[PDB]
Parts: sequence; structure tokens; C-alpha cells
Amino acid sequence: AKWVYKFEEGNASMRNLLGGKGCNLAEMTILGMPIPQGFTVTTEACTEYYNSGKQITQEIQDQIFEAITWLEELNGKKFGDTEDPLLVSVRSGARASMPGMMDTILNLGLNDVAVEGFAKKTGNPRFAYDSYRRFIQMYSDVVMEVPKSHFEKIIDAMKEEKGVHFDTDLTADDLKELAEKFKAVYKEAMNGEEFPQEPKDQLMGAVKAVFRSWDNPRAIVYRRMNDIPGDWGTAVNVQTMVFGNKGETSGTGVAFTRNPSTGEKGIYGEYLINAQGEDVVAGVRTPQPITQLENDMPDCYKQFMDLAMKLEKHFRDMQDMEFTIEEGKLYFLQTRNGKRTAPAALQIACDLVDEGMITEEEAVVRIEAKSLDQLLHPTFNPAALKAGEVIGSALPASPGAAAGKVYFTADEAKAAHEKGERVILVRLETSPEDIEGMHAAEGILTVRGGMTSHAAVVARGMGTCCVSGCGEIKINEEAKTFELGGHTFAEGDYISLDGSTGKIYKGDIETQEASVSGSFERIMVWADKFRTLKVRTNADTPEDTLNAVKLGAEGIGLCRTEHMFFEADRIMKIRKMILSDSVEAREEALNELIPFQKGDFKAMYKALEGRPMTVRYLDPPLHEFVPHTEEEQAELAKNMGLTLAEVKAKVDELHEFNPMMGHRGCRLAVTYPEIAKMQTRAVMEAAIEVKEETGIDIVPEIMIPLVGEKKELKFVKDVVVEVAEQVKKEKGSDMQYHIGTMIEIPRAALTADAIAEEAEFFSFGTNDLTQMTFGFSRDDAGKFLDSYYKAKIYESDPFARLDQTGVGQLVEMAVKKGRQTRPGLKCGICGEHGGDPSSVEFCHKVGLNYVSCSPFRVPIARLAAAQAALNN
Amino acid sequence: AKWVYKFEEGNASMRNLLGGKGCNLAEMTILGMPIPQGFTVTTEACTEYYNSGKQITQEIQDQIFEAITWLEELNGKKFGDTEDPLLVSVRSGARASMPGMMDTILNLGLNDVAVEGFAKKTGNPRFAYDSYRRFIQMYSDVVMEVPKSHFEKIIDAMKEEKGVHFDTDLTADDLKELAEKFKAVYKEAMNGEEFPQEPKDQLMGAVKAVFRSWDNPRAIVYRRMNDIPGDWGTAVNVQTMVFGNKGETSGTGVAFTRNPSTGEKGIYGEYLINAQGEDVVAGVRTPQPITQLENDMPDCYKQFMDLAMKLEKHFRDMQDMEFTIEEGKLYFLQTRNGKRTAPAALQIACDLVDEGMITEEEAVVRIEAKSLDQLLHPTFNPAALKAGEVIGSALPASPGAAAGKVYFTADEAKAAHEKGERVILVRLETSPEDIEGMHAAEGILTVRGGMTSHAAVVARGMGTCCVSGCGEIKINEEAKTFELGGHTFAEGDYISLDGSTGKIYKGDIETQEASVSGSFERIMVWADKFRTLKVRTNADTPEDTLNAVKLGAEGIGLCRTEHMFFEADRIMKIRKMILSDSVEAREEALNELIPFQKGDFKAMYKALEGRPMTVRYLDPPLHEFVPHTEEEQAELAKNMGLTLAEVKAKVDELHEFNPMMGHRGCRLAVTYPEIAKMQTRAVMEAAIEVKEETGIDIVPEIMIPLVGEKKELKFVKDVVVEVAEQVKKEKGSDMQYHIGTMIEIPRAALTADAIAEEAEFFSFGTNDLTQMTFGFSRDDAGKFLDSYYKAKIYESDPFARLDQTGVGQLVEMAVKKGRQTRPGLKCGICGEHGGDPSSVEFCHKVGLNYVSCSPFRVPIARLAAAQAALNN
Ligand SMILES: O=C(O)C(=O)CP(=O)(O)O
Ligand SMILES: O=C(O)C(=O)CP(=O)(O)O
Ligand SMILES: [Mg+2]
Ligand SMILES: [Mg+2]
Repeated sequence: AKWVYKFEEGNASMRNLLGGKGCNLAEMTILGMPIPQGFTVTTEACTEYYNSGKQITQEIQDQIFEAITWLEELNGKKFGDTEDPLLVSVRSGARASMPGMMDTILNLGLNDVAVEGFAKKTGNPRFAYDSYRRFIQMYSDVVMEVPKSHFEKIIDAMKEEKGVHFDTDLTADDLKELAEKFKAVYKEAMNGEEFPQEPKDQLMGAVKAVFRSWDNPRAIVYRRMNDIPGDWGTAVNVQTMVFGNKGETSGTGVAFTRNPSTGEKGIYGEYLINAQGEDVVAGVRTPQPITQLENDMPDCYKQFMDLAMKLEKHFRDMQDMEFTIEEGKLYFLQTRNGKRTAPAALQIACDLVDEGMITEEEAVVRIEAKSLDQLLHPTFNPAALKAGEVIGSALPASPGAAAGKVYFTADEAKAAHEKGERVILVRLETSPEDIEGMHAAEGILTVRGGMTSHAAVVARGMGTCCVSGCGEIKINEEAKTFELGGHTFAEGDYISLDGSTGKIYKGDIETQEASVSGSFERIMVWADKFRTLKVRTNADTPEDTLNAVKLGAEGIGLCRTEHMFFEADRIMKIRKMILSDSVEAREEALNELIPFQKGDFKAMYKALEGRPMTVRYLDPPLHEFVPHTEEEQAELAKNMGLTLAEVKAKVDELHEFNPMMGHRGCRLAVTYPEIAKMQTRAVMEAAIEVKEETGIDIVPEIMIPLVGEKKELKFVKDVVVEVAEQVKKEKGSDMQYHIGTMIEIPRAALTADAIAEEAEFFSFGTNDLTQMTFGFSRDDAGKFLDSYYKAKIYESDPFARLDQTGVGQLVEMAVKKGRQTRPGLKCGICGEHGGDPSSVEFCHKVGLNYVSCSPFRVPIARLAAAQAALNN
Repeated sequence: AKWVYKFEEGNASMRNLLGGKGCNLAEMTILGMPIPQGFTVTTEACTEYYNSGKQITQEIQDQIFEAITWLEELNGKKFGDTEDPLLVSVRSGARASMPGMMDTILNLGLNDVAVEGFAKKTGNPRFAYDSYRRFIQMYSDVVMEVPKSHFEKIIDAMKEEKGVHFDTDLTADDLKELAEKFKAVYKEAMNGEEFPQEPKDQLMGAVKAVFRSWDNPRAIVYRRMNDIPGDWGTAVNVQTMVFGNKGETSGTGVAFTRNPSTGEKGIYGEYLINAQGEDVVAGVRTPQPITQLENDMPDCYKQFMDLAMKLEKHFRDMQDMEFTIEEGKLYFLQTRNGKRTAPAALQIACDLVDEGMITEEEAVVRIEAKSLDQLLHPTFNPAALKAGEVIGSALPASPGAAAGKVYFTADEAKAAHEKGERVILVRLETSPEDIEGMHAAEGILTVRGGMTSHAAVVARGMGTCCVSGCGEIKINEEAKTFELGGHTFAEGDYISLDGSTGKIYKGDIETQEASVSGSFERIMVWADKFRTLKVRTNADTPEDTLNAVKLGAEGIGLCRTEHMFFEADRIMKIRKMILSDSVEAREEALNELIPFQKGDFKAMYKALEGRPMTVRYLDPPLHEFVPHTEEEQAELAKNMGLTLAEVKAKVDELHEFNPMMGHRGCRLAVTYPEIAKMQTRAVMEAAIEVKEETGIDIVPEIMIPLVGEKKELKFVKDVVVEVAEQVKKEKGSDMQYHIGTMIEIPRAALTADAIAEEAEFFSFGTNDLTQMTFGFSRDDAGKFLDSYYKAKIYESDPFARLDQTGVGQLVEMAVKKGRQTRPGLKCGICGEHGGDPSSVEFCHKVGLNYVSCSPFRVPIARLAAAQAALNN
């Protein structure tokens, strides 16, 4: 029992039960705002709908109808009544906001007779039939899936016959006619079934459609891109209708109390006089900037601006609002903390702080850590842009430099992107169904629609460039081409877009590295202030190190050493070592590498200036270094005075069934200690030296990969220590160094307390750990991961987001057991997860000392790290 | 009386009397630091030296010698005594720090006999003669002006004979010999006079040389580039010597408690074992990074690091220090708040704030507003730099992208720059004498010398790129060429330098617009927080407006309108107007301009979004718009069906003796009201429109230039109001607008109360005001301004720095009288002065409402504005 709540019965706290929209309608109601009345069917009733074989239980329906009685009475109007009908809107909303992915049905309750009593009661038939044909369309769209196309097609016919230019120029007779044409569609696509004439059937149809939709392939895919758990469900909000299409003193709009693309304080958005939401979003009649409404209706604007600032001070954050003016009276229909780009969240959280509205803690905790990846998106190269051939212009909906090949359907764009092409989605407008392809594109270019069109809002969300409403464009879906300014563009052709200026360019404009907004540096100073995790970087070179330190990296959590062996002037040393038959010949071969590698390391220690650096010993099997090309093998043979066949028999001998789990890492160091001794001499000779040259202290961190047994790490640790002590004696050095291990083999975590007896520190290599915990290679996982996503078996990609429940158990355990034998054991993480907020939060919570990610992701972890401290 | 103070007798407060160095030695002494003892001859004794015909008065000498007795006793050694001599250093220092411009003489007191007693008393003759030959050189340099060259030449001979590689490898016999060769120089350049053998003559000679030097052409020029008043004088510090050349456990160094180029926290600098200051600065023996000393002498380093952090916490700012270790004992010789680049001052003031050391007020007030011009210096274009042909590398002393033509003497570089060439000064090392040319160069490239060499420190000061110590270079002063890496560079050849990486490039590398450091945005938020002046920008286009708003411009204080008449598609309209003979023909001609100008203004109001914008009416005389080329006149005649002679007679008729003070501005609007009516119709039609399109309110600000009489402004104001009211009626607009005036004719300030009866706001055009107050055109002022600088008649350029005493009187008065007739009179400033800190402080103090400067200077005024509030 208790599946439905009146707006008055809830608040912003009951969000999990009401959903964002529901809890926000309740909250605004509580504040006494001109919020039309209604009720919310809870997220729990959604789960219940799912636990009852995808059917509305008897009790929920009783309660829906029961609340509808409550509305009828409040209003003095019978729901869908043939005489003076009560009409309602039905709007779906889950705990997490999903702008552009949810559903809205306006004017529900209308039928062949309720519309006449409606036209009679309002004395405005054009208005009654306008609403009824709007409901027929939205209901067919939302409840079934008749493509808006079939309706727009019908309305376009009628306007392009009655010799009309806008929807606004249609007769009540035309609308009356259109409504019959629209109903013919829903029927002419429903096994002959006719449009539901009963208001209750309409309401239950809309309700089950919302729940049903929660499991649409598009909602699934979307929730994973946004880390929304599927079991959250969605609530359904039912509200008494207010109409912005009753006439000239009526309208509807969508506003942001601050710019969601820049963060700049002030009202932002659009509206339309005489219209319903759909129209604004669709932009057929070009939306007016919200500021112009003060021109049209100063009075409602004054009231709206006050209510908007009251909503921002109250939620203590920028608000995304929706309102409708009905014959001169203002109503608010929604408000939610507005989605925004990274630049925007920083700028805003900083103004909110400076005005006394929120604390620095509230500001840091508020920002979506993941979005900071946007801050480093390459921006355009001024010279290049300047010489760029502007071919058109429009609304800069979402910021960013996009340059890519054009496609005309999300699927074609998503696919092209898979094949490694930068893409540009060009559409009349986008819809929920285009989501994945929108996620695959560099940028989005739309023909119609403004700042609050689907593409605009979904892109601000993704942090993806979008120029929308470029009415100059003429799309040719049939031929996959479009005409703008100077030419006709065919699929594949490059074009660039500047979502900051709204400018469109012919060709592929050059871009360079983004800089960094103050307020970025400010949030970072606030982030560093509360975070306890240190943040290190995965950097293999001097240049990546600087950029990384330049972003707050406090050192290096993973310096791979493979390139020091793979590079052109190196490869032959290891090949010669591989093809030798003597431990002495293996040594001489290896030793030739010392000058080159000691050089790489010096250069890293120079760039580091005392910061630490965890150096990873050789990770791949030997087979990776030998030539695979019969020709390349030929030449290896010629260089080492061997027969091609002899080389071939060596390459064949090094071959493995599963390279991922073969003779490599520590196991390779065990059979061939020479390799580690050599890497150790290169590391220590470089440190000592750079240290005698700068006076800046260094404490090398040597890390052994692919370890699963204490004694296994000890065999290698002993080799390295002997060489490090030797190099120290040759150079009269007191330098300290620490030899630790990677924890990336499940056994290593399970026996970490034993491993900790030898390892002076642990680094969690979570790509491997996850591969071995889950039992699969990332590279082969593609042929099924997707079926897993589609089927809901996984809601997150394990390679990108740390699997807390499983792999997370091994990381917690490793740290705990490791510290039982070595209390001050320092623990870091350097697999891909180290830069993922939730992953960085789990690490903070289980005690890691630091996380480590690629240069450009450092700000994300710094911010993630601070939130983890604050939130825990 | 009281011309000399012991270190113990003063403190950091007595700076004006002691000078920076003097007051700092006193302060460190007060803190009980290992500061060798001494006394300071005050800045007042310098003035006294000047008021006595440039002679040391009898009383000052008595007091100098008197203090020297105090030292002798403290030390138990007689000043210059033949047996156990007391030796002292003499160091000049004024109230304002002038790094690289002051004087230092070490080992003063040595003579032919005191050096033997010195060698005897220390049992180290090599050490005694080393010091004596150092004193001979420095004294000849400093007191006379024998070029270091004549000595380095002599020492190079001797080393390149005794087959030696360093100064350190010279025998006491060699030094004994060298000292005689050095003395021969001072004599062989002094009318046969021999080197002063009397310690007292040496001390008085050094003292008078310091005062004398305060009036050196190079000190003058330097003080103006740095706004140091000449009457401040300089003090002379006399200190008991500590020697870092006594041996292997002796040394000398210069450190910064934080990086003065980046601001990065931590010790920065260099030193040399067995040497005296000179050596470090000169970098013959490449200076060691200060961090390496912990390797050589951990004990003195530990003590030095503690003392350094005690000096920073105490002065509560980054410290520039100088120390000497004498046979294992550490002494500090100087400390001063360190000079630094803009990036560095921000970063630092921000860390100091975050550590609790200084308040945000103390941080803002501390930064040198003028230096922010550095923050917008174009930086290199990554692609360009990447493809750049690195030809050499060295120490990145001072940050910045420099690209220019190379020169080998400051004078050649300064001159070349006058002719508009970007320049690159390449020198073995720089000296005080190269200052102006260093000020003319894009960058500085030196052969020897490190982070604390002359070029390095003076450039950090100027905010100019410098790569120093590139020992690979081979300069050919004689042929004006240098060999580096791949080639031989000849005068004029382009080369670029990256003072951030120390890299040197062949050719002219492309640069783009700088970005902006957080901590910049942070100081700005702190600056805006305390500043009361608003800051507007001098911007004539959409693009300059954005950049300007992008930097904190709160609108526009001057939108010139000339280009709207000069541009290619405009010029003929005004030419036709000029050549018409009818007020009706003048109108029709003018009116053709309205669509083009209304267009420029719309675009400005679009970019402005409600910010204000003071629009300046047509400023130049008519003669400026007519063709001056007989050919161009020919074509004007052909276009207007006139004879070339007729056009010529019009151009001749519009000619003026002095265009600066002719028929223009308001006077032109009086005779030809048409012009202002037209500009008014373009302004108001654009505002109303952009306002009907955005709903964003606009309140046009129309400003009349070159006004000196109430009734004169009223004649024009009446014309504009009639047209503005008319345009408002044609468009049904309630738009408000304000008509004000420029105050740039002295009469206008003198009668400002009358002017204020008509003008709704005043803008101070200080280029004009200053021209008319001083009675000269800036363009012709060059043939004497310099003689004025050189002669001290002016210490500041009046066109760049507001003349407070004179022109400032007219600005104060204008505001005061203006507000007697119109209390809320809004006052701004838009001449060049609006972006000069001191100029912006005077404005704040006399009540302006806002200052207005070019886009890129806005941060300077924002910061200047905040300091003005805080400091007043
Ligand atoms: O995650 C791991 O197991 C790592 O070794 C780090 P990498 O895979 O990026 O080298
Ligand atoms: O300073 C003045 O007098 C001005 O009119 C501003 P400008 O000279 O830069 O136009
Ligand atoms: Mg691994
Ligand atoms: Mg002027």
C-alpha cells in the first residue's frame, strides 16, 4: 500500500521515492509556488510493476484513480468529462535527472466528446482542437512509438495547402480535421485499434508506458553512460494542466538562472507565446530568448524572475526551470539543479561561494568530477580558425571545438566512430533514440531547435560541442547530404563547429591544448584542501610528467619501462639478448641497454625534481620483442649471423597460447634475473647522478609486476637489492630506495600479508586484477560485453569503472592484510580505474594512500579525491 | 648631525633613511642573525652631499671615520692596518630596490702593506692576494669606470700562459703579480695617479662614488622606467668582510625562498665554493644550483635553509638572499623581498595566503600592478615551436616567448627597436650600462652567467624573456656575429628564445594569445572584492569588447567612432559630405552612412549584453577625411563630377596650421549639426533594435569630445536629444540615454560646474587634457622629452603617467565642481593614463567612478583599483 503521493505529501528529501521531478514539484508546492496540483506514482510502484510480470497491480490502479478523484474535487472538474473536462499532464522522472530522455504527455483526458465540452467551456474551439491534436500525437509517440514524423508529415501537408506558414495559422476546422487525421494514424498503425477514448484508459496507458520505457534499450545504454543504476526505477507525475496555447497572452518556456554552457550569472533560456513545451524544444517557430519576455509581458517576467531567484537561493544551486503563462498568469511546472558543462560548474560553484550562498565544501562536493575531462578537450588553434572558411552560423548550445566527418543518423555516426573516425552528427534535430550516436560524435549540428532543444541539452550533458538551429541547412536524408552556404556536403566530408561562437566551418580545423579556467585552479585549491589521497600520474616521459605536475600530479605512480626496450635504438639489444644461448651473452646484450635507459631515467628525475616515481619493471613476455614478420626476422638473422630458420624457431619457441597469462613480469625476471639487475643499474645510476647534479633527494621506487607469491617477489627483490647496493657502493651513495610490488594477480591480494613482508609498497594494477578476477581479457571481451550491457547483466564497464563488489573485495583485503605485516605500507592504484571518480572514492574509503591516472585525468582524481574525503 | 647609523641602531621601518639594504641589514641584525657588523651612511647624507656642491661635508666624513672606529674596536682590528687589517665591503642601496643597478666593492682596506699583514695573519698568501686583486678591480670599476674588460683581459692572459684553466688555479705569486698588473691599469688610466693606498682615502673614494653614481645617466633612465623619484638618494652600507674565497670550505651564494620566475615554493638559486659574489654573478665557473650545497656542506645548508625560512616568515614574503660561508661558518649579507615576474607574484601571494602567512588584502596590495602586462604577452604557438629548429639551450632565467632580430650592443638594439624592429640582445653578459637596450629587447640571450647573473635578474624585473649561460655561443663583437649549433648568426638575423624552457631557435617562431593563470583569477576575485572603482574598456569593436569583458571589463568607457567613417565602404560618404555645398546635400551624404554605422553599433550592443558603453562622437577635423594624394583627389573628383582643382581647393580650404587645436570635435558638430544628428540616429536605432531583439536593456551613453563651454555642449546636446527623441517616437521606445561630455580642454575642468548643468557624465580624455595643460603635442614632444628626462626636468613621461601635480589638479577640480551642480555626476577616464596604476590611484582618490583602459590592461586597473582602495 501507499503507491501514490500528492505533491503536498512530499518534499525534496523523498527523491528516491518521488524521483527528481516529483520531489521537486512537492518542494515547490511546499514553498507555496504557483505549481498546478497533482500527484506522483512512486519509483516503488515501478519496481512493483516489474515484480508483477510488467503489469500494473490492482492496488496501484486503485490508488491512481483514487488520486485522480482528489484532483477532480480540488478542481471542480471531472477527469476527461464530456462537459467541463479536467485534463492532466503525465511526466516520468527518476531519482537521477536524465534531461532529454524522459517522457511528457500533455492534455491527457481529451477525447471525441470531452474536446467539445472543452471548446464549449473555454469558448475557444481552435484552442480545444489544438490541444486534442497535440495529445493524439504525444500519446501515439510516448505510449506506442508512432514516429513524430507521421504527424509532422500530416500537419505539413495541411499547412502547405491551406497556404499557411505556421501552426499558429490553423483554423479550429483545420485542427478538428487534423485531429481526425492524427487519430487515423494511431489506428492505421495499431492493428486497427482506435485511439483510447476513455480518460482512465489513457491515464493507465501512459503510466504503464513510462515504466515499460524504463527498460527501453535506449534508457539502458543511457544509464550506463551516466552510471545510473537500473533498479532505481522511475516515478510518474500527474498534474492538472495549464495551457500556454490558449492564446496571445499565453506561452511556455525553459530557463536556467545562470548560463549552463559558460556558468555566467543571469537568466538563460527561451520561450514561445501561444504554444506548449513541444514547440519550444522543436524550434519550428524560432524560440525567443528568455530575456525578451520582459518586452512581451513585463509583469509575468518580473514575477518569473523573482520566483527563479527564490528557487536558486532555496536549492542553493543554479536552477533549470519550466514555466507556462496561461492568459497572463504564471505557473511553474518543474525546477531541478541544472546540468552544465565543466567550465560552467566551476564558474558557478565559485560565484555561489563568493555571494555567501554555499560553502567551499558544498561547492566541491557539488561538481560532477567526471565532467572535468571536458576542461582539457583540445580547443581550436586561433590561426587555423581565423583562416577557417565559415560556411554558416547558429546557436552555440554546448561549447567545444569539434571537427570530424559528417553522418546523418546516430547509427551511422556511432559505427563510423568505431572504425576510428572523428564524427559530426548533422540532424534536423535529435531524439532519445540518437543518444549513443550523439555520444560517439565530436560535435552535433542541428537544423532546428535552440538552447533548450534535445541536442543542446543532451550535449551540454555529454560535454560535447553543438551548434543548433542552423535553419540555413537543407538536409537530404535520402541522399545523405546537406546544403549550407557555399556547398553540398556528402557523408564523410569534414566540417568543424565551434559550440562557443556557433560558427560552422568547411573542413577540418586544427586544434591545440586547452588552458585552464581560474575557478578551476580555485576548486582545485579547495579540492586539495579537503582531499587526503595524494594524486600521482601514469607518465612514461618528461613531457607527460610536466603536464601532469602542471595539473596537480604530486609525482608518478607508474612509469612503464617497455618503450625503453621497444624503441628503434633499443629493440636489437633485447633481440640479441633473446637469441643468445648464454647467461653471459644475455648479460652483455642487456648491459648494452644501460646507457640508453639510464638516460631515459635521468631525464625523468630531472623533470621530477624530487617527486616520487614508481618504476615498473619489464611487463611483457619475450615474444613481444622478437620480429613477427618473416622479413624482419630475416634481417634479425642477418644481424646476428643466424639462419632465418633459427630465428623462426626461437620466435616459435617463445610463442604462447595466452600471452596475457604466460612467461612475463616477475616470472620472466625469475628465469632471467639479468633483466631486473640491468633495469636496476639503469634506475639507480640515473638517480644517484641526477642527485649528485641537483642535490635534490631521490628515493627510487622499484615495482615488480605480475606477482602472486611472497617468495617469488623475494627472489627478484634480492636480485635488485644486490645490484642497487652495488651501484651505491661504486658511487659512494647513501641513497635510499624502496622495492614494492604490483598487486594485480588475485593470489597477491589473498596473500598480501605474506607479500607485504617483502614488498615495501603495493600498487594496484587494476586492469590486470580486473581481467583475472573476471576471468577475461579486455581485448576479447568486446564480443559479449555489449550483449551483457543490453541485457542488463552488467550496468558498468569493469575496465572503466572499478567493480567494487568483486574486484573491490581483493583491493580492500590486500591493503588490510598487507598492513597486518607492514602497518605503514603505502598503497596506490594505477590501472585505468585510478581516474574514475567512484573508483577513486572506493580507494579513498579502503585506505589507499594515493591514486594515479593519466596526466589529463589528474584534476578528475584530485576533485574525486576531495569529494571522497568530504562525502565520507 | 647624525649621518651614520650602526646596524643595531635601525630597523625595517627606517627604510627611507637607511635604504632597502641598510634597513634590511639592521632588521636581520635585530633578529640576531649571523650578520657581519657595519654601519649605514644615510640617504639624507646623499642629499646633503648634493646640497654641498657634490662634496662630502666635513661632518659626514667625521662620522664615517667615527663609525669605522666603532668597527675597529668591535673587531679588534685596525681598518686597513699594515699588520692585522680590518677589511670592509661598501654597498650602495636606496629606499627602492634596484637589482642589477647598484654598487658593491669587497675587501676595501687592502693596500701594498696591509695585504702582507693579511697574508701573514691568515697564513694564506694566495687568499690575501686574491682579495687584493679583487679589490683593485672592483674599486677601479665602481669608483672610476675602468671597464672590467681591461682586467679580465689581464687575468685571461696570465691564465692562458701559466697554462691554467681557472682563476682558482693561480699561485699566490701569480696573484701577487696580477695585483701589480691591476694597479698598473688604474694608474695607466688615471693621469698617472696610483691606486689609493690609504684605507681612509679608499673608503671616502667609494662613498662619494656611490652618491656621485646616483646621478649617472643610467640610474636616471632606470629610475624613470621604474618610477623611482630621483630625490630619494641612496645610502651606503659599510660592513666588516666575510670571505668565501678563503678556501674549499668557503663559498658565496644568492638564493630565493621561492622561484622568482614561476612562483613555485622552494629554494632557488646558485653558489660557488671558494669565491666572492662577483664570480657567481659572472658565471665563469658555472654556478651550482643552491640545492647542491646540501651535498657539499649539509651542515651550513641546514642552517641556511632554516634562516631562509625564518626570513620569509618574518618579512612575510618571498626573500632574495645573499650569503657567504667562511671556512664552514655561515653569514647572511642581504635579504630583500624578491623581485619576480607577474606569474610568480600571483602564484606566491596565493600560497602565502593559503598557508596563513598573509591576508588576501596583504596579497593584493603586495603585487606590482604594472607587471600584469606580462600575463598577456603572447606565448608561443605549440605547433610552431614544435617545428622550430632548436639550435642551442641554456638557463631559462626569465620566462616568455621572445622572437626578434639580433644585436650585439644595447645601443644598437635600442636604436633598431626605435625603427620598429623586434629585437634580441645577445651579449657575453649584461651590465648596468646595457639597461635601456635591455628594455628595448624582446629577449636577452647571454653567453655566461646563471639564474642570478645581471641579465637574469634585470629581465625578471622587466618581465622580459632571457636565456642565460649558453656557453656554446661564440660572440664576435668585432664582426657582429655569433656561432651556435648549426650556424653563424649575423646582426639582424631572427632567432627566438623560450625563457621558460631555456631553448634557443633559429628564425622567427609564431606566437598567439596568452591564457590566464589561476591565482590570476584568484587575485582578481580578491581585487574586485576590495576595489570600489569600476573598470571599463577602450574598445572600438565586438572582438576587443569580448576579450576585455573576458578580463573583467565591466563595459565600455570609450568606443571611438572614427573608423565608422574612415573604413573603405564609408570614406566616400564623408568625402561627398565634405565636398557638398548644401546643408541638404551634407545631410543626404551623411544619411547614407546610417545603415553601416547602425550596423557597427548593433554588433557592439550584441557583444555588450547590457554593459554600458560610452560612445564618442566624431573627433577629427574634416581635413583628415579628404584625400591628400593628388591621385586619390583625382579619383574623388571623378566620382563626384568635379574638377581635380575643385577638390584641391576644398582640401586646401580644410587645411590647418595646428590640426590638434582646429575645427574638430564639438566645434565641428556646432557648424555641422548634421554629423551628430546622424551619429545619434545610428546609435539609437541600433540600441532600440538590439533591445527589441534581446529584451536586454540598454542605456546609450553619448559623449561629445573637445568641449570647453557649457553653451557649446548645450548646442550639440540639443541636436542629439531632438534626434534621439525622434528615433524613439518612430520606434515606440521608452529607452533611456545619457548625453555627457569629455573633459579634455582645460576650460572644461575650470568651468566644470557649468558644464555639468548639461553633461550627464564626464569622461576625462587625458591624452588631450595633458597635451593642453602642458602645452605640447605628444607627437612633436619627442625632440625634447628625452633631454628633459636626461636632465631630470621630468622623471615620468606625462603621456604614460598622469601628472598629478598639474593635470591632476584639473581632473580633481572638474569632478568637484561638476558634482556641485550634479551630485551624482558619473566620472570616468579614458586617455592612456586609465591603465597606469599610479594614475588609477589618483583617480580613485579624487572620486572618479571608473577608469577605462585597453582590453589587455584591464587586469592592471582592476588590481590597481583594489590597491587604491586598500591603500587609501
Ligand atoms: O592495471 C594494471 O594492471 C597496470 O599494470 C597498469 P597498465 O595496464 O596501464 O600498464
Ligand atoms: O585622452 C583623450 O583625450 C582621449 O580622447 C582618448 P584617445 O586619445 O585614446 O582617443
Ligand atoms: Mg598490469
Ligand atoms: Mg581626446
